[PDB]
This record gives sequence, C-alpha cells and structure tokens, in this order.
Amino acid sequence: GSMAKAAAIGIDLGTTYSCVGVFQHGKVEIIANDQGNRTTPSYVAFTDTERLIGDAAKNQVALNPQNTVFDAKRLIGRKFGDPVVQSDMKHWPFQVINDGDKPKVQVSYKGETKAFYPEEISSMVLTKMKEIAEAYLGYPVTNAVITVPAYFNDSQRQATKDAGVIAGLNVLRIINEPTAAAIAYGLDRTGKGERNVLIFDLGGGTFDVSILTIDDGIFEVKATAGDTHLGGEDFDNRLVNHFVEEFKRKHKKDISQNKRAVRRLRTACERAKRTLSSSTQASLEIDSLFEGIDFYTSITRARFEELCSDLFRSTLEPVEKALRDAKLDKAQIHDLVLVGGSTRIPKVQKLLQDFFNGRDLNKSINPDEAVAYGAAVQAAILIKSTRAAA
Ligand SMILES: NC(=O)c1cn([C@@H]2O[C@H](CO)[C@@H](O)[C@H]2O)c2ncnc(N)c12
Repeated sequence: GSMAKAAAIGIDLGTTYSCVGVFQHGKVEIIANDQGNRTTPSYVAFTDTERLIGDAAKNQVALNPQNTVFDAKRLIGRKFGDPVVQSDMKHWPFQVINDGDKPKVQVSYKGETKAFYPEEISSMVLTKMKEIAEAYLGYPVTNAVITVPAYFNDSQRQATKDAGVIAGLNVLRIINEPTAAAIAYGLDRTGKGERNVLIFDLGGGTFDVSILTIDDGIFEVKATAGDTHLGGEDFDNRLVNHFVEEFKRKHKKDISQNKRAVRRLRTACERAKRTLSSSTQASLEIDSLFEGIDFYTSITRARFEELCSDLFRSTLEPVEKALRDAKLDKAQIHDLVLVGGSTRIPKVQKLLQDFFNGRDLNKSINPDEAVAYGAAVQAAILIKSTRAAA
C-alpha cells in the first residue's frame, strides 16, 4: 500500500486570465506555462486545422475575431434570456446563440459550424491548466480545487464543476475567490477569535469587493459589491483616446478608423501603463503608426493618474457599500487584501490606504496569483487521508 500520491492543483479560472499552483515542500509554486507566463489567457481559438488555447489563441485574435472565444465565464451557468447575457453579447465579435434558453458560442472549426456551451469552452482552458501543471510535475494530475466569484449561484457553481469533469479533472471543491486569497495569506490560521477581512479585487475588466468574517478557521461571506465593467481595460482606453488626440494635434491626422493603428497604440498603452506603476514616466515609440508616420512620445505618472482619476476614485463607492451591507465600520476591518494586476497602480493603493487611515495592505503575494495560491493550499489539505495514531 501507500503508493506515492500525486499532488493536487489549485486553479484560478479567470474571466480573462487563468493561473495554476501546487503546494509542495511547505510552499506554493505558481507554475509558468511553456511560453514562460505565470498566467494563461482564458482564450480558445478555432481554425480550419487547429484548436488553440491560451497565449497561442490570444496572439492571433486580431485577424480571427469571430472564431476566438474569451469571456466564457460571463455566460457560464446563465440563461440566454438573462439581462447580463443580452447586454454583454453586444460587445463580443463572436456569435452567441439560443439553444433552449441556454447560450452557446458558435464558430467555424475544422470545416464546419460548431456550437459549444460555456462550460465546454472553460473545459478547454482547464485542459491547458492541467497540462501546464503536468509539464512541471512530470506525471498526470487528477485532483483540483477550482475557484469562482463569491456571488456565483448553484447553477454557475455546477457548470464550473461540469467544466472540470469534461477536462478529465476530479473537482475536489469549488471555493470562492476572495476566500482563496485569504487562505493564501493564512488569514484562517490565526486561531480563536473573529477576524473581518476585506478583499479588493481589481482585474482586467471587473472590480469586486468582498467582506469575510473568519471565526476559528470558518469563513462567512458578509458582503459582496463591485462594478461589473470596471478594470484595467478602461485605463488602457483613456490612454488610447489621449494619444489619438495627441497624434491629431501634432500631425493633423485621425488614426481612429484604422483598426491596426488603434490596436498597435492600445498594446503600447497597456505596456506604458505597467511601467508607470514603478516609474514616474514612460516612453511610447511606435514605428509607422499611420501613413508612414513614426510616433515617438512619453507620458508622466501624473498625467496618467489625471486621465483615469474619476475611475480610480470610483473604486471606493463599492468599498463603502460593502461596509454598509456587512454592518461594519472601516476600523473594524482587520485585514485588507489586494487581488488583480491593476492593484499594482500606486494611486489605487494610496486611495484605499487613505480611505482606511494609513493601514498596511496585504500585497506581498502577487495580486495576479493570490487566488490560485490559496486554491493550491486548500487542494493539498483536501487530499490528506491521515488515520489517527493511538
Ligand atoms: N502584472 C503587472 O505588472 C500588471 C498587470 N496590470 C494590469 O492588470 C490586468 C490583468 O493583467 C491588466 O489590465 C493589466 O494591464 C498592471 N496594471 C498596472 N501596473 C502593473 N504593473 C500591472
């Protein structure tokens, strides 16, 4: 007996990006994919000859927008008639169809028109995450913990389980994303006594605030609030609009109707935005942006902060609402935890810190990786099968 047990994995199945971890040697290792990325795009692309997942899918999205699927998490476990589904559909270049009041994404794939349920798309992203972990560990992986937003209902939770089952994974448990982040910091291991934790999660296109109470390791969701369409992509959008205007001023030319030029500008803006989190200024250099014209410029952190100022400030309204719902005062919150890559922005950090009167923020665990980190800690706990000693 007792053949060595394979490690279990923790998976953050994100709306835009996914992340996979494993707890081994008393620590969590976040596993990079073969392109060296510690997070993988939650994208699936279909061609006449291939099914591409992750980076390979995201990198060819520009010329194949109708057959490159993303945001399947926004559809999972929902009815076609759902108001959220009907509004979201207007922004996606891929076709969403009605099959018995259940949404399906329809594409061209290997010579035919094919339709997939959201949980089938998410199963393909989970298959990639499983492979990434198997490439590192050097053996097949069976068991996994998968996370969902705290506001997901039974239907959304069940459809996530089905996605794992289709991917060949045994789903140990479905756990809330905010709870997973708390586990990553060991906020459930402080012993006896009530502890109030606020999770501030600002991602690529969504913003969630969660208030939890932890008592003797037991978690309770006290409040959930947020902005459904607020994130990093809105900051990229303000920089795009600023530079479109700057090009018009300097060259008397409007670039906005050339999809390639706008796309190249946005990619450069997102990269400059990241630089501005560690540097006071950033340069933006694009060769032959429009009509053979090179675009060599810069932006200060102050100007970027001014451009996105209203958006950054608006992150505090869901913080006040969640506190109102949880029936708590700011002082009462013991721990503040930052999740999502956009929380690296100094101005965002400052606004939250000042709102909580100079309190330290838990941000030592990479914000992009904290949810998968916590999922990996819980997965290792779940597969334990100790028989009590005499
Ligand atoms: N990993 C990083 O250093 C960063 C990722 N984002 C954004 O976080 C979101 C999820 O990756 C996207 O909108 C990114 O642009 C960032 N935004 C600002 N500063 C940063 N340093 C990052």
